[PDB]
Amino acid sequence: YTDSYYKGQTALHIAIERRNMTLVTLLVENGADVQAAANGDFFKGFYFGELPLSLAACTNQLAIVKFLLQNSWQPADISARDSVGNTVLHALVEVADNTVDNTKFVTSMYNEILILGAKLHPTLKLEEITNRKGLTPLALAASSGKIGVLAYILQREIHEPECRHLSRKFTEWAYGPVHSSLYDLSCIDTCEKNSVLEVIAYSSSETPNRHDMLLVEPLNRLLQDKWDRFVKRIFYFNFFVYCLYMIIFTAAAYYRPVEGLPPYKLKNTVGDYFRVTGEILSVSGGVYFFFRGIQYFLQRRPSLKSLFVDSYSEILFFVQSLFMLVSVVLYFSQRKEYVASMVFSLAMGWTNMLYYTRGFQQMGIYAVMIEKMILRDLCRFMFVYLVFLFGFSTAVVTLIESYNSLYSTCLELFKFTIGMGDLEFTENYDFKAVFIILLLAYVILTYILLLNMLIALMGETVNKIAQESKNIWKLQRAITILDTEKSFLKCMRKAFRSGKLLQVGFTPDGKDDYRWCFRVDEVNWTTW
Amino acid sequence: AMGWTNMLYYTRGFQQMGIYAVMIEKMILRDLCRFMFVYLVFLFGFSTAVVTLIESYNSLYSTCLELFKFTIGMGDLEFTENYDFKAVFIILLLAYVILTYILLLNMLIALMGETVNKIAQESKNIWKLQRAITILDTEKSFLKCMRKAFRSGKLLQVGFTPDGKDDYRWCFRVDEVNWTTW
Amino acid sequence: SLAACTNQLAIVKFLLQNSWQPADISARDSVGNTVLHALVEVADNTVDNTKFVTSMYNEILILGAKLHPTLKLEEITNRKGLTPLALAASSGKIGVLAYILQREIHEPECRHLSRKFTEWAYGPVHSSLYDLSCIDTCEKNSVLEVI
Amino acid sequence: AMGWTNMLYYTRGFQQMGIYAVMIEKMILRDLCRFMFVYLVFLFGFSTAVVTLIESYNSLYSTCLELFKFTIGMGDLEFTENYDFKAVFIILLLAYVILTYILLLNMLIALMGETVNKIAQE
Ligand SMILES: NN1C(=O)C(=O)N=NC1=S
Ligand SMILES: NN1C(=O)C(=O)N=NC1=S
Ligand SMILES: NN1C(=O)C(=O)N=NC1=S
Repeated sequence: YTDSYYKGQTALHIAIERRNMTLVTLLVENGADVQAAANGDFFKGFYFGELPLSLAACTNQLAIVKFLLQNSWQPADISARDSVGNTVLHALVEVADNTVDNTKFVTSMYNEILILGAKLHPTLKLEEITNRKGLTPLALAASSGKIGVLAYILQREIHEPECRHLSRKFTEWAYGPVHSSLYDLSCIDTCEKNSVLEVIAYSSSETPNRHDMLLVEPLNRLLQDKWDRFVKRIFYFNFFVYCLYMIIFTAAAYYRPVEGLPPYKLKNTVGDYFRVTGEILSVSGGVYFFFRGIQYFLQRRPSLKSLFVDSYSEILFFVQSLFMLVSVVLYFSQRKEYVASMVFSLAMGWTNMLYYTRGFQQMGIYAVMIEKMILRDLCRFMFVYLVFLFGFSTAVVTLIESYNSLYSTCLELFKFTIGMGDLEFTENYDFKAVFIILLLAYVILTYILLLNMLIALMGETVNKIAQESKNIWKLQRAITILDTEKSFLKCMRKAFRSGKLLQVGFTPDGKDDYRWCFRVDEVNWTTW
Repeated sequence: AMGWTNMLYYTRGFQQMGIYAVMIEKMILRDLCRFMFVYLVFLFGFSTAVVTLIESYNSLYSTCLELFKFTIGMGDLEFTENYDFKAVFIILLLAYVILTYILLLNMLIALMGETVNKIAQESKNIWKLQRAITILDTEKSFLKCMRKAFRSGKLLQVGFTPDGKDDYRWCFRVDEVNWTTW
Repeated sequence: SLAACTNQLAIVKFLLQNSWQPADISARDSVGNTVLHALVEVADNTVDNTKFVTSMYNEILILGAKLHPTLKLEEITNRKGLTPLALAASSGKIGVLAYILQREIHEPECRHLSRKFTEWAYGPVHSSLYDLSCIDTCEKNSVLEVI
Repeated sequence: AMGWTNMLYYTRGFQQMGIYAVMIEKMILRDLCRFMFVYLVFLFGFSTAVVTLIESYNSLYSTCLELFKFTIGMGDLEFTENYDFKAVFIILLLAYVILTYILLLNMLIALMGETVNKIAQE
């Protein structure tokens, strides 16, 4: 019994796996070691925690955990950490897969484990234990997308004495049908190591339900309050600054001189001075955006795949900055091709003006719809339409013989999609029937069918991504809020939440429980 | 040209593009066919009317082309002056435009929207069927002298047949997780 | 077959193992469709009909194994050379196909008629062995080829 | 002209025409407004780009009109020859056409379909 497929597993593990309770006691009373962690590669098969206690807990055998934790024979270490370091709570967070029954099971098992740990060790905060990756169970749930466990923890309410301090949702004055809940923000806004909001907003883009998690009551209200308190003013100021900068860029570029020698001497004139000032401002903004892109690439450390997956705004801004920098280089390199670069950072730049629509609910949802449509439907349609257009342009140009060039024929065929095809644009075909048949078939296939098909696909898509688009907009707002909070450039400390409140003031040690609670009112009209 | 269109046949292997191709097939089969029937009816009727009324554009082919150019949004609306009855020709062109361009094309759009709204899972199933056909064609004809078409190795299902012999079958292994009571 | 397809399982039970005159479960008519082929044909994918045909096929298979443990009844081919699973595939009997491809019987002396066999299932994770006998390549006509 | 538009105000008395007018109001309020915002963004950006690249069409107004003519399906696609960089101007016009005409207009259509599908009783 030395192979890795069933390595480490002992008689106690087999007894726990068989749902047998008397046999487990018979084994334990003999002297069985409950700390013989199973380090087999089969138990990273399925990975339950690599300990008999975690194995019992994750299989819904609460009785076995109850016996092991407080057995009179050999103590069971609730805080035991395996090779990966994931303790019992981390194992429960990992095993859960958001299923309703599994969600209820993990919620109940986590609650019972926490209660028992407090009972044995009232002075120990079990949930604060960190694995080898430095992620707390709440943080681990946030990273892995365990929405059910996240919702339970953020709404963990326990009324029993000696177990209240483990909760986060604490009731307040509730004389009548209106009650205010204090949601604990401990490590939900800033844990100083890694907060829930940071993990959710700065995820790796592969989390199954990164969008939905922010719908959790406390998190959604916290982010909305942050937006409505101070972030709104700063974001609108940034929007205005961007508009001013881009109008400056448009004025400077539009009034560029037509003369040669791209490096133009600064003639003594007020208008020329204004143009030079505008160019300097535009280049400074481009350098700032380039440095912003570099900073975001270095800090967030994208996985080399999230760049094109969930970070388009930063990518577009960085590419516009690259275009500006290449334009400046060509301007100082005696190359008149700088226009070809400059003009690309102008038009594209105005498109990025859609990035400042994240702050407005309707316009942000519109931008999210634009993103999704371009990603899926516009991409598929462009694939198929390019196939058809290249095929029929090649056919026509082979049949045609000034329009014998492939480029001209492709342009003429594309003009049919914008409803401008001549249908008789040439007379060199020499086979009128064949050319006419080709053009007619192309028109019916692409203009009549493919475009209307794109319309229908987009209608069906918007009919099925409404709430998804709203969730993505809220996620974008969360990302912007966190970026402003971490980087603000105004020397302000208004990122703090509702003042510290005396939750209970009677900790298990008798000390005072002070936590950065957040207050949410609500009204209940039934029986109260 | 037709050849490049068949390049859509190699989209069966990609789920999204295969489903798009299946939607294209279904739309062309049903909605594009019905629309072409009705639109050809209308276009032939109104082209015959105009060409009877017109008299270089007195040919049926030229009038049909000019009327079809309205569907691609290029109809002149005054492409001739030989009609000799401006009111009648104008009424004919207006009626054709409202019947076909405004109504029939938007109708094709609405029909296609309703169709895509009701053949999503059907399109996915047809894509999977096409993938199955391609898989079987490759398996039977491979042109590479390979024997990797076999499935998960023979497994001793029980080993105790009613005759007491060994039951060896080419079983295939599928894992799953049950979180209720187990 | 007439009794089996009309949901009169008691009549089949009596006829198959009557003490008076043996009833040939493998009997083939002019078309050659045996009892299982008849059950596959009669079914029309209806929920109640699907349950009826599933139960009747399971009982017929169990009784045939009981009488003739050494005989694979399902392997009998009609005049067209289509097995009951193959016949269901050809005729589009989705319910019967799903039942056969998931026919799981835990009872001893009747396990070898199944196709879905459980494997190591110590906890909440279990792996099923789906039999691919004549599902990928039967050498005569496989389910995938027919579909 | 505006006056004749107010002739829609006397459609309140007819159930079908009144509901049509209400749909017109809601669509103009929400979907037409959002689409105009985004389309003006795109059109101003690409008109500024083209007019910076172009040099009789060097005026901003003429370039904006020529680009807007693509939305009514009348864009020339070769309306000038002063760009001096055919590749860049062609890329700009193509990108604008795909972004606005193909996508944004069809997007407005889809948004309006979804909106009418949800404001019938309203
Ligand atoms: N394009 N072309 C010619 O140039 C010709 O001379 N004869 N046939 C054809 S199709
Ligand atoms: N087309 N046509 C003529 O050519 C004419 O001479 N008088 N009336 C008509 S409509
Ligand atoms: N517009 N323009 C000019 O007028 C010129 O002379 N050289 N390049 C460009 S882009």
